[PDB]
Amino acid sequence: FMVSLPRMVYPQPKVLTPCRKDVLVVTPWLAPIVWEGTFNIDILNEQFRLQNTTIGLTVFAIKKYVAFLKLFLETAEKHFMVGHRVHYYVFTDQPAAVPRVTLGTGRQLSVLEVRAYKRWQDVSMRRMEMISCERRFLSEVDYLVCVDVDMEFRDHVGVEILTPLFGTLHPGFYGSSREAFTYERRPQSQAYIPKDEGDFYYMGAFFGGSVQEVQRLTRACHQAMMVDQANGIEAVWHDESHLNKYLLRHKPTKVLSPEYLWDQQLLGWPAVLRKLRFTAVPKNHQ
Ligand SMILES: O=c1ccn([C@@H]2O[C@H](COP(=O)(O)OP(=O)(O)O)[C@@H](O)[C@H]2O)c(=O)[nH]1
Ligand SMILES: OC[C@H]1O[C@@H](O)[C@H](O)[C@@H](O)[C@H]1O
Ligand SMILES: [Mn+2]
Repeated sequence: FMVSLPRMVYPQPKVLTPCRKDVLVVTPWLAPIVWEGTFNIDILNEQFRLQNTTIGLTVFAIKKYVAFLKLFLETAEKHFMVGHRVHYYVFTDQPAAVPRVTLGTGRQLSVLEVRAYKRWQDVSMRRMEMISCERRFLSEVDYLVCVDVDMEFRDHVGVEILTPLFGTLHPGFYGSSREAFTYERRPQSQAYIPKDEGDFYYMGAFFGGSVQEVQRLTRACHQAMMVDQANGIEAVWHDESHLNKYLLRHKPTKVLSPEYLWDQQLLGWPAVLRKLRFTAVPKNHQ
């Protein structure tokens, strides 16, 4: 049950004036595409605080990537769901290497030890299995957000992203035609998408939704990756190829713009991005 919003004073939306004329702000299945200037964060904050919303954030920091946790977490504290209840879940093979970061009130961090895999690809790929922790998340949070660690928050990332299921536009492909997307193109893979299908190319580094929908998504991608393994095939972009196949067949209820996943070193700061909110930290491949 949702109680009434209080009286609020804010600018009137006018239907004969668009917030943004330069970009697509709604998908053809009527999911908002979240750009700056499309949302009044004061109204959204009210709606979500009146539900005492709790957001979980998953992050894997395996092997060398524990080095990225300090900046990731400290900048999350400045910009990620400030004012709301947050539970970080840090999955790592080195619990002792997790930095001691000071958290704002209403925020908590759990360290979950997991195995390390040798291959970069398996570390990245086995996140879906590890995420799909099912019973704990259902008891502890309302939404789950699943991100890469080799990142920093530079600006607001808040409850405008929350919805039953979201993906984020990959910053290399938002202006591309579908045939240029790097979907898995071999029909022998479960992640296969033909050249005439596809709405968007979503990046594997930022997706989320309600616990139920995120558990559906990660269970389906883990099952599909097991089928591929049994068939001796590995999708071209690993878990990201399977996330794309899932989101083509189960449309997300919001899509985040590339404000939410950017690389300023490789792509600069185009005018179409009013804010750069969550960005890659430089790293050697290797
Ligand atoms: O040795 C590794 C390799 C990958 N990852 C995790 O897998 C994610 C995706 O890998 P990566 O960031 O290397 O992929 P990229 O963004 O460079 O394509 C990383 O952010 C980490 O969360 C990790 O923890 N240790
Ligand atoms: O083509 C898709 C690829 O694009 C790269 O820019 C990115 O580093 C990879 O992780 C993958 O998303
Ligand atoms: Mn990454």
